[PDB]
Amino acid sequence: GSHMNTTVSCELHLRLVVSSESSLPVPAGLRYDTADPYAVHATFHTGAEETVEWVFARDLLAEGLHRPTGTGDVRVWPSRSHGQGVVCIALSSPEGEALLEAPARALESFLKRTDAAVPPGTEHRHF
Amino acid sequence: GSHMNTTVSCELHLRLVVSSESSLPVPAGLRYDTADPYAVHATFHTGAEETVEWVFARDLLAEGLHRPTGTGDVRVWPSRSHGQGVVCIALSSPEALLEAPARALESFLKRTDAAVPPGTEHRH
Amino acid sequence: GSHMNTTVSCELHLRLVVSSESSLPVPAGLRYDTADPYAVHATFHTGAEETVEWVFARDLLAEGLHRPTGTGDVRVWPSRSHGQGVVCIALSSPEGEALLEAPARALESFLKRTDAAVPPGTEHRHF
Repeated sequence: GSHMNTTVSCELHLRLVVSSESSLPVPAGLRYDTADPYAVHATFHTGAEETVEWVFARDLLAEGLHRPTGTGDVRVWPSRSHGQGVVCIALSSPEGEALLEAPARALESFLKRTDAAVPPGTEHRHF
Repeated sequence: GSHMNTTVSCELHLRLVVSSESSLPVPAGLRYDTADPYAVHATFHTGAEETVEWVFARDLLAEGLHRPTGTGDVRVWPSRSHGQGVVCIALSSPEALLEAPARALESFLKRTDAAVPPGTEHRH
Repeated sequence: GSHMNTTVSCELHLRLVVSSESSLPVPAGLRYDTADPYAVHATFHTGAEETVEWVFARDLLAEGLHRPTGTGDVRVWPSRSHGQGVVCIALSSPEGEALLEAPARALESFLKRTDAAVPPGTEHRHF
């Protein structure tokens, strides 16, 4: 008998930025697992019975609330839209390039709950 | 940051063929994961708080829409029942006969093919 | 195609024993997988969008209905509280020490369903 994992989750409503004047709604689930303490797992509901799963560095999403960050597949930066603070998530794959807007307040509140489970700087205690 | 997986799923109502006289309803989930691109995962809801999980070759379900196929644990073949096309799924472990509605099965496989065309699985 | 797994599950209501006179409700999901025939997986719903996952030896929970058992992370023993038979579950991790009360009848009824799927003594047939 042993403690395998603690999970912190939330549901966010993201916007897929199609154009300057057009966006599509993308419900997303975020999960944090204390057994994988550097990571955040994201499920993007891109269709009724379709999902796309991405893994992010928790520290990249945390930094993305305050300043532009990331190289390679993922670029993150803060901004505002429709009178809300947002985190912009630019994703590159073999398939192509997508731009998503996450509500900053909801993202930050989820990261604060992950910090209560595993304070940043203590991830190594779990490995 | 990295793309771990794309999932395509559907919910089917299958018929457990108990006998010629009587059959039972089995709600099932099918899921295709591009991280496991040769496979289809099936969850058979056999009881209120009970499931049976099977893994199939995608290509076996795809072939089963058109002709009889499989040896060992799984045999699949097309047929008709109550005026609908069905795929018959015979499963052996240490035996169950299931009927899947062909249209719904085929439309799920076509969505998996749009994500990963058969023949390209190895690119993933 | 291969028959990966058969799952037997139940939802129980456990009491987290905070104090002599104070307890908190912990909804818990128990899952038995015939592909992992020695184990019971427990999900403790400790808040709206947080869970704590534990693995137990099925045989430890089974023994815990009848007598005190376990060394290390998990200690289990039968008892009574508010006139109902309970199994006491004491859990230790680097993170936490917890005392939980499970209703004995409901726990036993779940284990009997796992025994109908994989009778104790036959776990090895699955490997």
